[PDB]
Amino acid sequence: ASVHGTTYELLRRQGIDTVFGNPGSNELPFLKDFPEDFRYILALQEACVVGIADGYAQASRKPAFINLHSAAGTGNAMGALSNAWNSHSPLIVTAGQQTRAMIGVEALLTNVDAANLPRPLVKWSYEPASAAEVPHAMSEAIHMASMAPQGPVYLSVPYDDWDKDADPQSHHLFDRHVSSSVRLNDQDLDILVKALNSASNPAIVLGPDVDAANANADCVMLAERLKAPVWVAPSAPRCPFPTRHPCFRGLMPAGIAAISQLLEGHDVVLVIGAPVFRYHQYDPGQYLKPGTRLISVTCDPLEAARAPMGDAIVADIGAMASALANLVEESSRQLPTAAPEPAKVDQDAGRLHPETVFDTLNDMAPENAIYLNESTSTTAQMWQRLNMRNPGSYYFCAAGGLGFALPAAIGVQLAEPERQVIAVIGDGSANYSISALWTAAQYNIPTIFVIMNNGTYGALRWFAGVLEAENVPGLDVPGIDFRALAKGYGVQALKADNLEQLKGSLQEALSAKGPVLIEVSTVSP
Amino acid sequence: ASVHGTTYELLRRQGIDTVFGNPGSNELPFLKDFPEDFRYILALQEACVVGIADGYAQASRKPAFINLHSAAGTGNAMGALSNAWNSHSPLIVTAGQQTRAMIGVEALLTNVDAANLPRPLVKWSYEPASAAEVPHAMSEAIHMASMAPQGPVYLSVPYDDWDKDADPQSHHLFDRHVSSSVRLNDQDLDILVKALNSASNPAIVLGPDVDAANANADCVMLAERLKAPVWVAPSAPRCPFPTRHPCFRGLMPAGIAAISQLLEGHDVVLVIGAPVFRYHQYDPGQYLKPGTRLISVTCDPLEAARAPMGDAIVADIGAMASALANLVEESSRQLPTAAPEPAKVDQDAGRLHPETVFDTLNDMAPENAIYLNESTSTTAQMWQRLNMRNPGSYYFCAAGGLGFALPAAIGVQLAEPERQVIAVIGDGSANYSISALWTAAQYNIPTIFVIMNNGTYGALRWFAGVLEAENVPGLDVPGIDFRALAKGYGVQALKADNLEQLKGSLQEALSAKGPVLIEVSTVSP
Amino acid sequence: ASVHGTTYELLRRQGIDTVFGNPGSNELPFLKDFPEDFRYILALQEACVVGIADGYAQASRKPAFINLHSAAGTGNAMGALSNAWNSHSPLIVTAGQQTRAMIGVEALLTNVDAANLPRPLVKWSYEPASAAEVPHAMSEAIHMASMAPQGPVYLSVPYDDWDKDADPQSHHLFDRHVSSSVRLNDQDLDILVKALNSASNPAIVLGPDVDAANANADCVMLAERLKAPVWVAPSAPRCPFPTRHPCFRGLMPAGIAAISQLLEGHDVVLVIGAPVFRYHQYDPGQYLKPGTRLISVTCDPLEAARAPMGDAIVADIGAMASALANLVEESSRQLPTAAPEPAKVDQDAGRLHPETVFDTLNDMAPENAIYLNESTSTTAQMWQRLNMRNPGSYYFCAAGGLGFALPAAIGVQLAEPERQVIAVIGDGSANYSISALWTAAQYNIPTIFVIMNNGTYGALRWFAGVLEAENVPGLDVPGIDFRALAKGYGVQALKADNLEQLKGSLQEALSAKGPVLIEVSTVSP
Ligand SMILES: Cc1ncc(C[n+]2csc(CCOP(=O)(O)OP(=O)(O)O)c2C)c(N)n1
Ligand SMILES: Cc1ncc(C[n+]2csc(CCOP(=O)(O)OP(=O)(O)O)c2C)c(N)n1
Ligand SMILES: Cc1ncc(C[n+]2csc(CCOP(=O)(O)OP(=O)(O)O)c2C)c(N)n1
Ligand SMILES: [Ca+2]
Ligand SMILES: [Ca+2]
Ligand SMILES: [Ca+2]
Ligand SMILES: [Ca+2]
Ligand SMILES: [Ca+2]
Ligand SMILES: [Ca+2]
Ligand SMILES: [Ca+2]
Ligand SMILES: [Cl-]
Ligand SMILES: [Cl-]
Ligand SMILES: [Cl-]
Ligand code: NA
Ligand code: NA
Ligand code: NA
Repeated sequence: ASVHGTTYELLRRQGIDTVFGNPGSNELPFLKDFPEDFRYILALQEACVVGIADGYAQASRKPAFINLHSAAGTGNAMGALSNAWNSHSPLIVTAGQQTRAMIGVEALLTNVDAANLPRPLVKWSYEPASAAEVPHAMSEAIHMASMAPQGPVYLSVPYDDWDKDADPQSHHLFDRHVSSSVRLNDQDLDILVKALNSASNPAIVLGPDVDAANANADCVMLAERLKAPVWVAPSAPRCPFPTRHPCFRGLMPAGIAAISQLLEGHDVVLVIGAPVFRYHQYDPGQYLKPGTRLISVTCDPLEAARAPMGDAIVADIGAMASALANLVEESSRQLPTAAPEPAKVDQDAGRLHPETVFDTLNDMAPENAIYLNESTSTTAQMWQRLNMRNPGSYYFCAAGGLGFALPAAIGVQLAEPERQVIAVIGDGSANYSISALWTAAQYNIPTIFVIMNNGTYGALRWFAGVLEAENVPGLDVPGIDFRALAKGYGVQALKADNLEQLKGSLQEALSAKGPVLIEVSTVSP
Repeated sequence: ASVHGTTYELLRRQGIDTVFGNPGSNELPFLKDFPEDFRYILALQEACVVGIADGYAQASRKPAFINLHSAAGTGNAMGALSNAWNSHSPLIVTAGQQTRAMIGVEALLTNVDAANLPRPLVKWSYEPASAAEVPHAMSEAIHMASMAPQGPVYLSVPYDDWDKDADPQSHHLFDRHVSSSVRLNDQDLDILVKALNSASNPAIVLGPDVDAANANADCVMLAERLKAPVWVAPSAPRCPFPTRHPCFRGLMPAGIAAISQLLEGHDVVLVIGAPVFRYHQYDPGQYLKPGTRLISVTCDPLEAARAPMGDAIVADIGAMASALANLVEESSRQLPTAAPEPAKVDQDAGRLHPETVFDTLNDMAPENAIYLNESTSTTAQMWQRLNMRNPGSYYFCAAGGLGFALPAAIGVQLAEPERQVIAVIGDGSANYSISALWTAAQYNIPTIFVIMNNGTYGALRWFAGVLEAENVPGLDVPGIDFRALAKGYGVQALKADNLEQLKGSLQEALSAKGPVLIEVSTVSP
Repeated sequence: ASVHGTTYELLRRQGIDTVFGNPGSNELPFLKDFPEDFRYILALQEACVVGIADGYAQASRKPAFINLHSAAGTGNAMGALSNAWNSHSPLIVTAGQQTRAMIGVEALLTNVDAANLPRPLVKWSYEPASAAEVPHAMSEAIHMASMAPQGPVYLSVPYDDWDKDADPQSHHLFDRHVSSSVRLNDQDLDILVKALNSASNPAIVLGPDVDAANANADCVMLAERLKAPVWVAPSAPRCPFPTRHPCFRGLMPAGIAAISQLLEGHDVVLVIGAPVFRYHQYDPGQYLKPGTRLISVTCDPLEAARAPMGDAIVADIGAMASALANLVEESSRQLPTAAPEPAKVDQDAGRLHPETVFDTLNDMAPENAIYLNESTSTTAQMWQRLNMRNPGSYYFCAAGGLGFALPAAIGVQLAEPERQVIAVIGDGSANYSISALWTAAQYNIPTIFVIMNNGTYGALRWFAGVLEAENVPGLDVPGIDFRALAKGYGVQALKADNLEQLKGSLQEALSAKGPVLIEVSTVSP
């Protein structure tokens, strides 16, 4: 067998059937004779290729396979890899290299020092020392991306390798199963359960790896048994809990002092599936107040090591959430009462307040909608105003890197064809990966893109205002016609300058058979 | 003085007055109180920011300064850095880091292991160990980018550093001058000159560092004295010689065997300012034929070390070209005769042959036009059909990384406001950095963008056809309306479906007062 | 031809005829059929292998070739590589890798991520992508080590490559000549010469690259014409000037404030072949005083970029020293007067003062002796008390890394068989690379090793005393019998407990036909 044949067999035997790509000449010997059982999803720039694969992997809860062109294609994807690293996304990134005979002389399209290029944003990065090694290297890449803590990996392959003979012992790779589905040993788990049962005022904090594990329902059971309030850890890349459940208390502020103040009076704080903590603004103070102790359950040794406080347990989030949910006592305390609905903000017949937009989306969207957020000045409002009952209902760029939501929303919609995806994206953010719209049009992936157009980088302006920073350049982005950009890439486009038009545009988008972009005129910040 | 004040003084004292950027929160303390004598050029995505800075640096022959946001912004620029590395572009890339107090915990927007992120595509990469060190680190970055062989460098700065007190000894940095303007010692230069004077049939090969050095006119004198034919080294990022001078022989094919065959019968081949050689296709054979020896003059030790044949001298291209041009004898051989004009290809009243497009551009464009090429299947035609008399008249992505020409054409036009820039870009290539159009519109930088629309990745299809590679996915890019994309970003747009319309569109574009995009319907390959 | 045959031919054609090594199984296919015209120098640990090669390369002024075993052997050499980096030593370090078929599975003796292992202490680090590429990679390694600024490089080779067929085009590598023998262009050199001619009170500072270039005699002519005092730059790895010439002023103190004070009143300070500056102690103050400006000539862009003050020129030290020495005017100022001889320190009939040891070495050693220093608390005394008239007469660990002088002294003695090498090494320093003594015994390389035994890490104790640092552990090294260690490795050994015995021991050592170790009882600090 050829390296090509053997590698596609390994991929299908390991459950991979889709290649997200932007092709090039070093990759043609891989992509030729493309197997009939595989599908190729083209995007026009590599940040888009990786963003689409990333949303697809996060929503499908399985690895996604990517093929890019040498150094320049890999390099165009590195901002996307920064997000994938922080969201633990299992991405197998492959890139074609020059023929082995011309690497030394550095022919055009040589990826120099290739394994170093994507570092430090990958778990594993490698170029094989021979063609026959390629299937083994691919196997090692698949398992490195898929084992906890999941994350992106990188494999560089010289283009002449694909047609060479494969090692006949490569078949032992095809059906390997690798498990990291582990939980704390019985004795120490009994100790943890006793600490939770004994707490007078426990609190629970959940992060993105809960939603990645589909541990959401077990976390609901855990919170109900402990009669405990539940927050989402700051800078949240995913939504790990039903946002109108009585225990839910919302998104934590991303500040040291704000979080210790929030947790004051809670004797035991159980954090599951989050870093401790993804702070953002510098809000110095106590990490925890006297009387509070913290216990973190994380799938990632790096998270356990870097936490500035608390104990930690490194284990699988699905297995730990299920064990805790089923082992803890039912507390005799009263169940927390649900937060009230957010108030309607005053809205005239002109430009839309973001609050109005979220309230209208919540009123009209199906109950199993999936949202993506890249509208950076409106995140708090979004979290308060969208009832997200189900797992897999929210995605936000995990490293704060813009250019994620537009392509990711297409990958999520591909992963979840029966759940309407609605991406809410600022006018600034929309540009970073604008060309991803073309992939939605070409494959008829019916994502709805809601562009919040306020003319400025609003979160940055707000932050400049707080700093009393004067004379900062580059904060305004006037003069972009998003309906024309959508037309440019073949996507139906609508505009909403007021609430009447927003309602009508949403009704039309929701009944459409393809992707739709709605440009919404929102109030200046 | 503050680190902020001291660093802007160092920048202006070292000739830097423009910041190319896409801003973020880690950068606000740098960008605040932005000095009145500086200008900020915003672009909407970081590949565009760096591409614009890169064209500006290459055309101005001086370093360009860039400011990006942490890891995600740096990562979005890494494909652009792959080109900048291969073109020796002097780029000072700065990125903001989290406040020093939250780096350890990996707060959101921490650039982890920051100096490793852009490697291996930078000459130098660093994050200072203290705020007071920032001006010294910036000084070291400026000189590392600017010394031969020039190239991109990277500096990561924690956002809290800018407001701290600067080291009072930082003033010694402000006026430092560093020279790499060197040439081979007299004795060995005399030996080289004697070898050239003695050659029976010399040939000259010139690469991009000739145009970077503005050594073009000296190379003309050298070729006239030696009565030698002149080729441009393969995969050419720049044009180093007047393309209708009698000695000119065109772009070399990027193949080992093709080049040795081309050079057969030439006893001494003098290569100046090029790698030996930037081959592309794998065309195995002899590196040189018997009877040919090669001498390379390069500014880059890495080029001298990796050449598979020939002697080499590592020195400044400007100084060596001037010395050789002035020291060699006038040969009694006959001057080479000019190549004939290329023939007119048959053209009907329908879609345009690329040859027709280049002939029409050559007929109408000013004699001091500057061209950029990212129309990958038409490069040979372009080189044959455009008379480029002057230095600085051609740019092509030096690493083959698409997404260069559209933003670079804006930077070149900014650098050369009295030379009309015309970027010829394929419909595939146009998407990678499409949002750069907005910067042309906003700052009214009057670049003309000619989009060659044939609906496909034509160079890849052609290469697949040569490989007899069947069933390759992802080669077609139908359904893009480039006039709508131009409208989206505020750029006047025209379409040319036939020659009459191409002529009219060019006449209108050439008389326009702002940027213009022309979508040209070209023949399918 | 085989890769083995082709690679040894490339080595001999490039002037390499000696392999310094400690062998292993990954290297056996390289070392088998070892050519009759080559010689192999074994050392018992890899810090010793590299130290011996390093002294040999520095003294011979040509590259040295090293062969080590995989990761563990490379790793044992990395302290030695830290020194080689700072001394610009041209070392070609090769290490054997596992067979290509077992790299992926990480068999025992796989060098994982091999090219990253020696970074950041090498100029170039690589593992070839195929066996046929090995000769080209070796060629690129040879030129990278040998081009200015010279330095160590690293090549990892899978053991199965050596027996494979070589590329038939590899012969073009054999005779390549690469020159970096360059100097500043005429116009700017004329400007520099005029600045020197015009100076009222110039000073000259010389570093190790002067001695590496054998530019010492040209620097003498330059100093005589300018009638200028000459200092050696701080932390000196080599001696660049005759130490009893009338212009000589000694080793500069390694402190910022001390150096600006020393240079006060000098209007132009010309630094040649040194970093600006290799400070050591933290002695904050002005980098230069008002009235002093600095001009650095360096072969190393990194040195020019990082200097905190002055102008710089990046060029070959040999070519620049020769041009300056021959172009400057003879000043009418009076020639500097020679420093007086150092005084005799009072010495009783007991333990030796280091001053007594150096005075006695100076009295008895031949005028063309070569000294090495790794007696860290006595460096100033050594520089004052040894008349070193000739180039290549002094070596000190360029990164301050102990374990250099003992092996390096053996390599220097191998390079200079007619100059008596005398290594003066502290009792602490002697242990780091003690096993190197065996190589001197086995090959009868007649180095003399003078062990200064004061029982303590004296420089560290002194520094602790200055810091008023109490209760520092680990400063004493009692209970080492260096005559027994010398006997252990086959080297004749002598002891000197007083001056009578020191004189007798030196007389015996100087007349010996093999290596000799003298253990000298020196005064406690
Ligand atoms: C790749 C990248 N570049 C720059 C930034 C810095 N940044 C954070 S928020 C923001 C503005 C986003 O503007 P927009 O999408 O319009 O939303 P708004 O803040 O107006 O709600 C920017 C530029 C970033 N996070 N990522
Ligand atoms: C960043 C990047 N991604 C992918 C490629 C691979 N590639 C080389 S040429 C090419 C097609 C360019 O198509 P187009 O601009 O339409 O020009 P044409 O070949 O049709 O003349 C592609 C995708 C590349 N060189 N750079
Ligand atoms: C490899 C290495 N380890 C540790 C040190 C730290 N160090 C510098 S000087 C010194 C002591 C040297 O003692 P010795 O050789 O006896 O000379 P003395 O200071 O007594 O003159 C030490 C341990 C070093 N420079 N290099
Ligand atoms: Ca409602
Ligand atoms: Ca906005
Ligand atoms: Ca990297
Ligand atoms: Ca014409
Ligand atoms: Ca095309
Ligand atoms: Ca004496
Ligand atoms: Ca000692
Ligand atoms: Cl157990
Ligand atoms: Cl000279
Ligand atoms: Cl000159
Ligand atoms: Na190479
Ligand atoms: Na950390
Ligand atoms: Na492996």
